[PDB]
Amino acid sequence: QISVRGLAGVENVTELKKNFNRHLHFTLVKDRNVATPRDYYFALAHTVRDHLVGRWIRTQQHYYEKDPKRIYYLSLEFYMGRTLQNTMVNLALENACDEATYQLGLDMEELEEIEEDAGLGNGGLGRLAACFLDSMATLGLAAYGYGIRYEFGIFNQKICGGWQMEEADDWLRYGNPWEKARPEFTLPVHFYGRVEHTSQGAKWVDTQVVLAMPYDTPVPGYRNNVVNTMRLWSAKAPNDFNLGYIQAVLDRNLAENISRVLYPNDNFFEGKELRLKQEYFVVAATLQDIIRRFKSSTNFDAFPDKVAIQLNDTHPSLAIPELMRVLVDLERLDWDKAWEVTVKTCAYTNHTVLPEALERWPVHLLETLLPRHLQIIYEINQRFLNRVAAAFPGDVDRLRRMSLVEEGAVKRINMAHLCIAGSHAVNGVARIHSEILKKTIFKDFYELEPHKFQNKTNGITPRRWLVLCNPGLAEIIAERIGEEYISDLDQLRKLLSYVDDEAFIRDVAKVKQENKLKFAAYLEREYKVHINPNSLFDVQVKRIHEYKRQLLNCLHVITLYNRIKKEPNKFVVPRTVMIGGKAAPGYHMAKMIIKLITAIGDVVNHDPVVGDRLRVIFLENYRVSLAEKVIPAADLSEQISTAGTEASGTGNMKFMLNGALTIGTMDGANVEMAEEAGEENFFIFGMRVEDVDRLDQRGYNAQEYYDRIPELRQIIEQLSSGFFSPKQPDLFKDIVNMLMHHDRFKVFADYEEYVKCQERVSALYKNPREWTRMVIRNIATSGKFSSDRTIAQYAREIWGVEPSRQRLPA
Amino acid sequence: QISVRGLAGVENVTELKKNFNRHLHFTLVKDRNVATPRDYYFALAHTVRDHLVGRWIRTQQHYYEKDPKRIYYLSLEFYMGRTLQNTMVNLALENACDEATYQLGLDMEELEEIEEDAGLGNGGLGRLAACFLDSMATLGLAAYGYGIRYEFGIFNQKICGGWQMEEADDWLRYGNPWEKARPEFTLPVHFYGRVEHTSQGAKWVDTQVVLAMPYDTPVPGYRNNVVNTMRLWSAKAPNDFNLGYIQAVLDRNLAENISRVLYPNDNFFEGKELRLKQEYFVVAATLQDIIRRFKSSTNFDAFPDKVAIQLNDTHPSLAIPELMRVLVDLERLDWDKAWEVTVKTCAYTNHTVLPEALERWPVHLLETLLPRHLQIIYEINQRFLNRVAAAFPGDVDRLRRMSLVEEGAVKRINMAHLCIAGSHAVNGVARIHSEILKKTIFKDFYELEPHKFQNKTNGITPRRWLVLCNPGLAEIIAERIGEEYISDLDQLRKLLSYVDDEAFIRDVAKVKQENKLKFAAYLEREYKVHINPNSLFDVQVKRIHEYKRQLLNCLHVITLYNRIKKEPNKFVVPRTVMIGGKAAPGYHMAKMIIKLITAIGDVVNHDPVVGDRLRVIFLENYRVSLAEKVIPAADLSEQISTAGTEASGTGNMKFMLNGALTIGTMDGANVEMAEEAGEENFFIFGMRVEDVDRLDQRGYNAQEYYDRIPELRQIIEQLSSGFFSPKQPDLFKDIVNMLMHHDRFKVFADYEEYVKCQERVSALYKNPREWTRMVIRNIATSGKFSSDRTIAQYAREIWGVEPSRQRLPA
Ligand SMILES: C#Cc1cn([C@@H]2O[C@H](CO)[C@@H](O)[C@H](O)[C@H]2O)c(=O)[nH]c1=O
Ligand SMILES: C#Cc1cn([C@@H]2O[C@H](CO)[C@@H](O)[C@H](O)[C@H]2O)c(=O)[nH]c1=O
Repeated sequence: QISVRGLAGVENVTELKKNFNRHLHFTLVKDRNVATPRDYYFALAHTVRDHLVGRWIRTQQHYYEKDPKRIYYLSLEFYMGRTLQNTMVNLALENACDEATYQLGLDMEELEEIEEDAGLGNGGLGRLAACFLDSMATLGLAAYGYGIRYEFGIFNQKICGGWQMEEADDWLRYGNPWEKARPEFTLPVHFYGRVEHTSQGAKWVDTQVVLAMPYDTPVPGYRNNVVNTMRLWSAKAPNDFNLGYIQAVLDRNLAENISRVLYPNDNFFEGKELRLKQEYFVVAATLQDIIRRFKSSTNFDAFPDKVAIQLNDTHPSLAIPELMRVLVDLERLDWDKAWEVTVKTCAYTNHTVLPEALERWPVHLLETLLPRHLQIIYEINQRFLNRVAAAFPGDVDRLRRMSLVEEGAVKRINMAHLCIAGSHAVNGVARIHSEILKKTIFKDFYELEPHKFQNKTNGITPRRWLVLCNPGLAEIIAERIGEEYISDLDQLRKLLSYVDDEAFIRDVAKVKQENKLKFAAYLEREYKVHINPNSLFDVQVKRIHEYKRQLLNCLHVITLYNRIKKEPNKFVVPRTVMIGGKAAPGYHMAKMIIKLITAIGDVVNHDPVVGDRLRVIFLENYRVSLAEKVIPAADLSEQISTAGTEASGTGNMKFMLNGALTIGTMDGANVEMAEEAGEENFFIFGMRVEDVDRLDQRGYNAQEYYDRIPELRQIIEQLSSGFFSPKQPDLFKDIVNMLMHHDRFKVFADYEEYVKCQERVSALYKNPREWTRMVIRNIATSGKFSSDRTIAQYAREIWGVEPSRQRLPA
Repeated sequence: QISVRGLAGVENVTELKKNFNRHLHFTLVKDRNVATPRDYYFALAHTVRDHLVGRWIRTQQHYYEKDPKRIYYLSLEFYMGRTLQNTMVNLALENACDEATYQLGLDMEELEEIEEDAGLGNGGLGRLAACFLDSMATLGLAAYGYGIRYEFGIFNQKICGGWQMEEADDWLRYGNPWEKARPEFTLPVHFYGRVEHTSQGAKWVDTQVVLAMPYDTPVPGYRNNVVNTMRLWSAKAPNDFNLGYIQAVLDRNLAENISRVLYPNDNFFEGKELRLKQEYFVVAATLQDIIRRFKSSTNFDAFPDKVAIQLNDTHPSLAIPELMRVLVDLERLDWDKAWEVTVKTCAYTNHTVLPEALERWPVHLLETLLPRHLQIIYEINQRFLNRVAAAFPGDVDRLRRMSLVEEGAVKRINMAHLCIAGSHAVNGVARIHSEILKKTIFKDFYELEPHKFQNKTNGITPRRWLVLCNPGLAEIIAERIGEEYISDLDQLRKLLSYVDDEAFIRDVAKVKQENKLKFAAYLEREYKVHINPNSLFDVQVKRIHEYKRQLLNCLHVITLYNRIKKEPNKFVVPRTVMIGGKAAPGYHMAKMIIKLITAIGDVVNHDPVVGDRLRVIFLENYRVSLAEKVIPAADLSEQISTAGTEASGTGNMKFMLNGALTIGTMDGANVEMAEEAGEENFFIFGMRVEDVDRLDQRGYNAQEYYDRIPELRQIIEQLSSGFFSPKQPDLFKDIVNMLMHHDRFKVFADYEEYVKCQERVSALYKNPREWTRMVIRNIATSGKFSSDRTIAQYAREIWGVEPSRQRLPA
């Protein structure tokens, strides 16, 4: 039907239909009289999976003949979402499958909705690892993602009486057609034990053993016939485990618990033993697999020429002392040579400067769990601090700031300091975030080794985040400029010549309106919720966290409502304010923010005086597949973190690519986006990083703002006196207290500029044609934010390998 | 190659090869350069499985159109062994697969050895359920076996320093190609809670819920295109389970533990809570599935016309009060009508008279776990005892003997009494065992309801237990009489006309010698063990239990050794004495017996004076696939339980069918076997049941035998003084003590007749031609012991349905 969806050849369509019927019979053991839509989903998934396999085997065979340098991306998170449509997109099968299933009397979109998300991540750091895998495959790199196959991913969020409830995300319940278990490549991982010193060096003994069993999932490049591997480890007890006979068998659960469940905190460190086991487990299994693959290519000098390991934040930072352990204890390399190899192999990406998000593990934990790694870490530390001492003689304070060991209450290991010492490259994830690292938290390290520090601004894949979720837009774009932009997103610049083209203006706006109607209807079907699709769709979707300032958005919504109640018969641009995202289970403030949002909707949505001029909707269970629906439907993207706190953001990029305009602070990647599109085509407001620093030197006093802004004082008194909670007038006193006395994120300080910037958005929205022309200028300069650009810079500037756009043979 | 293995058609062979290559590529995602023999096994299994599926769908469709009465066989055990060769046998695919794999350069026998046994049973009661499923399918009955999918089956037994060690049987580790998960038919099962009485009757509330998820395994009939279903339940937590968030997710293991592991006690009751949960779980899930299937055929009068439920011992006896619960509480039938339906639906098979093997559950357990079922059981009891009182007025002792509630220390429920009250038919499993039930433990019930009591002598399937494991013998038989005997085992009688036929005599003995060489070599390959294949293969294989009297066998072995040491230069018929079987983990006496056996082998096998005239081998890890190898190789079958204690035995039947002669007591089915072949063609010795009773009245005094039999006293002094345990002279004092002071099974009493009967066996073995003619007379009268005969009598005499040998269309 639409051209970017590929060819529906007579031969291909006939083949698909017969393979579909074959899997329904032989794989699912069903016939058409008894098959449910779920059976039909599976028959289609197995049919599409069959097309991957030849390419998968051929790709891994090619890497074996050519022996290129291999890239290993280690992450505790891979937030993959659904796989069926993505695989059709990259194989150019979408129109053929659509034709084939329509001929069998099925609606392929209905079947797509049955697939569970693979929710193996929390938010932007896990989704970044997913876009990156897609980009590495599209650029033909010999790349493997390594992680943990969690049996339960991020929880499903239900809202009850306006509060978040969590329920287990049992995503494997019906099976997962995309993974292949590889029980034959199972590997042991050791925990506890003790260290013995021999004349022959150290030996780690009396350990408990857990087995790591791999499951491989294919990752197709965009039409290049490349299929790389995502290898995820599952924990298994050994068979003589303990071996009541009955209790000994039931206790095998203790081992297997390692891979049971994703820790749901995001941008917040919890120093729990089970989380540390998961970190060491992924690292110990992955490095044996790497060294094995390297040996089947004695001489470890060539290791860094044949291997790169990229650490996704500090979560796999144990790779560094584990590599040393293997090289020194097992392979008997001397320390200095082992260290040289390690540093040249590893690189570290940082994704935060929030102090609560930094991993600092108690020494007593590492001592019991990983006694040999703590000894290695002490030694790394001693030699590193001898280099600091030589470079800055007498600077005893620098010695204590830079140490890997933090002195104090409980001694801890600063995992970020360890990564910087044992990596040849450290990067931040947006230009302002990388500059902040050099000037504040890693300033001492930068002074020591300036050449290690780099920037790699984040990106998103344009396959998932345009072609897949917004085919209407990808299509009016390809009509004018062809299809090559899908893997060369810079070509979108050519659209700047269409900014005054009347046909284009109208098509861009027609596509948005269609996305809006489709999403308005999804809301009613799947949630009985009623919206005006003519309203401006004002959307803030991301994890709930105080730094993201969903609370500033709430204050704006209450101001708009109060203004209406004051002058009811005045005209206002109608809005649908949608806010969604999950809160970590013990992050009390974040759960209270969810409750506030729904409590506002309760008042605002049933006030007859408002009518349909204002609606506040909490979008439940926000996750990758929900992103794919709401993002194409949005007009306005809320990116309103306090300057200096959103390291990059990526949701911001998705919205820009999909024809929403952005209201935001000069934070993270928002700075580079404004610079690409021009500041006149973005709605920037609020303190810059400099302004935040100046307010901190003086002292932030929220009372000052409350005293000087009568619209703000009114909202606070409404919150305090029970206006939004009539049956429990003091429900929101923790929120008021925090805003009044300990707001780390200065919500009041940005309030006036934010409300005034929102009036400018409403003014532009009144003029459809100039709103759309500014939209065009955003889409057209979104090219820099493709993850293919990001990954080509990692390849060239960190990994030392060349991307490639050439097809492997079909 | 051999004719009972079917046709190797050019078309069929070409098809198999291409389907094999297809599964290797698309299913296993491998190519020939990297595939291991395990990959090859799986590609062949998937290829054979594909031939089942059309027949499976067609069979279940046929039962839906025809609506026959359905038979439900409820067992906690299905001891299935391997499936690949069995499926080839019943589909007539064996020679074609053999040809196909040979053409691909593979040895199909080597691939067969890779498959794990499905070890979902302990011994004869679980294996009986497996032979029965095969027979129900071959006779075309609409039959479903229902059980539990244990994640760990019976443990793997290793021997270390002569002691049994147990290790977990992780049989699912590589996946199971034969099962299909059916997550869409998942059902809730309730535990704990409390009972509320309403005006509308009773209600069971505040329960914890566990989900039962079914996995279906196909069960092919012998060349009739029938494929029935074995449906096994797996335990799953619900998703809001509890729902630390992390602890709540990890605690889902508590629910799932129900289906984790098979209880490894056999013929011994352990009253553990987890075992009771497993019993109720299988029963509650199965009956909802039955009632569902019955409704999709309001009027429960026709329920017994459309449903039979067969209870395999008392393990699923909760079916009776669960059926009442459903009918009374949920369907609102009145009690009397519900009771009529129940009794007409259920039938109970007993498999023991050992008091330690009878289930008697503590009331306090049922009270907490299943409060409504205990109330139902009290009510059943009260009404049943009102009928006893009316029939035997004033007989207060009869009232207390017959009650379902046993008074005492802890009140218990006698589950056997409940089964008899709520079933229309009770059967024992061999004629002497059924007579014993009527005369001793169920005598009171028989007097009340004589018409309930029946016999159904056990049998074994001739597909697994002749065609599959002994193709050489099935082939020389089919040459003379054709192939029809495979599903009409009575036809073996025709072989009696070949008893003096010289060609036949020689072929029967050639087949045995070949089985013996093949097994001698298996011992060296897989176990470095060295045997004389010219020796008489004297084999005792079965679970270790005092009633089976592996100890009597040991005494005979020590007597033979002592006789050799006394007259070393005398001629003796050389023997290989093989004993194997598993001991339950806390059955201390049984583990000591294993240690004794290996300790005897240690002495006997390295005494140079013995040479290779005597060898004692402990066969490790005895299980269905090991049975299939040793049984065709045996000359002499040891069936030596104390008269009145082996309810039937089935291993005895396997050996008879495979050309071993039997030495045995007049116990269980041995009585009917001797009667079929003629007593002159069996080696019967020892007390009859009558002799055992007479000795019990007088009092058994083992000292008397020790005092009067100098060969027996010598063995005892050897045991006591440390002859078989030099480094720990008192290792065996518990065994001596038991034999001397508390032998429930009278091992000494049968000792003299046993040793003398063994001299007669050795005398016959000296004359190959008359040994073989007596072999022929055994094989030829083994027909009655086919499970098709057993199942045709259940069908006609209990279930009220007619067997059928007709093919469904291909
Ligand atoms: C440490 C750390 C973390 C960083 N990020 C996100 O990582 C994303 C990809 O770099 C950034 O765009 C975003 O600014 C940042 O908050 C997370 O989503 N979770 C974290 O725990
Ligand atoms: C109760 C009970 C049991 C009975 N049988 C066996 O059940 C077999 C099949 O009926 C009999 O042949 C054999 O004599 C008997 O011991 C078992 O193997 N285990 C038991 O727990």
